[PDB]
Amino acid sequence: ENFSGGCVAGYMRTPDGRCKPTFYQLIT
Repeated sequence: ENFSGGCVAGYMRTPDGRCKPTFYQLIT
């Protein structure tokens, strides 16, 4: 909702409220 990125730089947010790294988002 809050478009600050998601979590960390390179970290998106999951529907759990936790963070996921977008590294495998670019490779997969």
